[PDB]
Amino acid sequence: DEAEASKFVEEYDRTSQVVWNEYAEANWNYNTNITTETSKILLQKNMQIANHTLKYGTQARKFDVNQLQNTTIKRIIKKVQDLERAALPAQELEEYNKILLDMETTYSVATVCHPNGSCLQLEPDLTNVMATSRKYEDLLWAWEGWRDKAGRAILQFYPKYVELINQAARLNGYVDAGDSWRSMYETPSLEQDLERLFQELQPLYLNLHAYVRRALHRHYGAQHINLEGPIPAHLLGNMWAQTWSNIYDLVVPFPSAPSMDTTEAMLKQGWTPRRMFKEADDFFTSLGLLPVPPEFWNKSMLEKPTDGREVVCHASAWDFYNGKDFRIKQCTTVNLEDLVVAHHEMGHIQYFMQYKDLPVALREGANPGFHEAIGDVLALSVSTPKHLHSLNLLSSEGGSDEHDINFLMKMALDKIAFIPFSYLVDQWRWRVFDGSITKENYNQEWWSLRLKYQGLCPPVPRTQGDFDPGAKFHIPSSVPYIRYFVSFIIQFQFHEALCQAAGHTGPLHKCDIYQSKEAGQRLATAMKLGFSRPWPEAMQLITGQPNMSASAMLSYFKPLLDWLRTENELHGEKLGWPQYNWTPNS
Ligand SMILES: O=C(N[C@@H](Cc1ccccc1)P(=O)(O)C[C@@H](Cc1cc(-c2ccccc2)no1)C(=O)N[C@@H](Cc1ccc(O)cc1)C(=O)O)OCc1ccccc1
Ligand SMILES: *[C@@H]1O[C@H](CO[C@@H]2O[C@@H](C)[C@@H](O)[C@@H](O)[C@@H]2O)[C@@H](O[C@@H]2O[C@H](CO)[C@@H](O)[C@H](O)[C@H]2NC(C)=O)[C@H](O)[C@H]1NC(C)=O
Ligand SMILES: *[C@@H]1O[C@H](CO)[C@@H](O)[C@H](O)[C@H]1NC(C)=O
Ligand SMILES: [Cl-]
Ligand SMILES: [Cl-]
Ligand SMILES: [Zn+2]
Repeated sequence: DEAEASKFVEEYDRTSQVVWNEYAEANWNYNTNITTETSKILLQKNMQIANHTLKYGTQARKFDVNQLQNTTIKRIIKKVQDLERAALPAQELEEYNKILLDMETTYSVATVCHPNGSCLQLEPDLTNVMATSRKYEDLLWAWEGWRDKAGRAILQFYPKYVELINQAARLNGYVDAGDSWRSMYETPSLEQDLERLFQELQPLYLNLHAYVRRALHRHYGAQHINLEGPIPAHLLGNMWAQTWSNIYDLVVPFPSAPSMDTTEAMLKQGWTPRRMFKEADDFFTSLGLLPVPPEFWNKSMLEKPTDGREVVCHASAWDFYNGKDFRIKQCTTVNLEDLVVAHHEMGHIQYFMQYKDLPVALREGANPGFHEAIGDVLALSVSTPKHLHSLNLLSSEGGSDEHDINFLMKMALDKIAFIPFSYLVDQWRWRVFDGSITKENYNQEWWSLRLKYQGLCPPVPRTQGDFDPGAKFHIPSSVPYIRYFVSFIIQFQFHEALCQAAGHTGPLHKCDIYQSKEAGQRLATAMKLGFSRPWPEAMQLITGQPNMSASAMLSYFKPLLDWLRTENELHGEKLGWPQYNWTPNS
């Protein structure tokens, strides 16, 4: 009955706090200090948490969920019935945990070396090469080398990973791991909804793609860019060509309206990783949102250790299920890109702090996209020329329609280009998980989607043994990706809603919500719900309506769409890549 059910969830919450806190501690210790010992302690703590998950999950399944009145209780129990990997038999669970460890370790310690020269790590060395080199061959060296070293090394693990994650999913009542991941949205129409949103961003993406392609043609040469074909994947300023704003210098709409070198500005003005996170902290509190506790400053890892010791650099935000202990682990570089990343990560921290008083079972985003969006929303305001000038990182850019188009381009290179990338990652993984793509076809099907959605081609033909997906963090780390597609759509809906609540008029892209208590209150009420209600309720609290919608993002970028159509038309661009079979000749 009802009494036994609420007693069970009370017990689950107390015991889970302790066990998850211990697990998080050991996971943190490994991530911030990769050694045999920390690896050993982590794999053992995996047994402890799996023990706990099994005890409570087993009990939870004995409840017939739909004989239960209270919906919150009903919700916690159905959630605890999913054992995740702890559903696996002992032998397989051991193997699965080791596979995950080996994949994440392989990715985070991989280096690319010059023969009898220096070896480069992904962060910051290879990231910098991809961002700043303008030499075709040097970009290719980094692009291919990273795949050769990280991607190829992951392949040995992946088929067994897929087998075991699917097995766990079936043991929890799903048909495969991709089914399990999609269920996080509790939205039957999810796939159709995402396809519709993607299609809505097509006019903008194709126009951006055509314009950038033309600019690359100008720089890298006619013999290396097909004006009617896909773009070589190593030329977009980013290892995965997922965000393109590092090639802003190659594509600036009005070079007569230069922008201040923001990296130079931050360096000269003595900016440090600590200052970057303090600025993000200030933006959150300016909205009437929560400051990070003193403990955050004590315990976080805000730059790469110089100890020589090895870490997982890929940025992350950590809840220790204390209601007290929250940490970021980021190998912060002093530049504008990492200032934005800091805001992204501080977004997750804010969410942790807002829902800290809920049962741990409900300590999640309304959906995973909500958790990813919070930090990015504030970052949209931080990124405005007006705000950056206030931080002394840009000079006065206001008024000028030239600076205005330039700013919109700078934003589109990231926000619009990322749409097809974020969409395709889990299109690939869902089909791996459902058995549509086998290990024979992993890489070929990845490039088929790279072509279909982003209109990119690999600069060097792929060969047997390549596994380019393994060269992207989220693949060996088994972190779902569709959350980021959702985030990019909804963060603009949030921006639009918060801006109108803040009383801002005129073009959406001119909005800066700094210090708006009205905007802060909307975000806080939504975040406080955690995972306690269907996500459309949190959507409603922020935006006044319950749907995901591209209209806000389209509205933000409307002036750029008009500019790009006019520009592309006057140059006679053919939108898309009708010569889709094109690959580099040399
Ligand atoms: O810490 C995370 N998640 C991190 C990933 C993760 C998850 C589990 C275990 C380990 C790690 P991230 O997404 O913050 C880590 C962030 C890092 C990051 C990079 C950049 C970036 C933007 C522009 C140019 C260059 C870089 N922006 O954010 C991430 O991966 N982002 C995706 C997607 C992305 C997001 C925002 C964005 O602007 C661009 C891309 C990526 O790097 O591919 O989740 C915390 C949490 C959430 C919900 C519940 C519990 C805990
Ligand atoms: C359904 O139950 C929720 C949860 O109740 C809490 O957790 C249970 C395990 C048990 O320990 C209860 O005594 C707890 O109150 C109720 O939501 C709570 O309601 C109170 C009072 O309004 C509120 O202050 C709390 O914040 C709520 N907690 C959560 C986690 O939402 C809810 O009222 C019940 N619904 C109905 C219709 O009775
Ligand atoms: C790294 O881990 C080892 C155990 O493997 C530990 O003794 C050492 O103190 C750790 N280093 C740091 C800097 O925490
Ligand atoms: Cl790739
Ligand atoms: Cl997700
Ligand atoms: Zn994130």
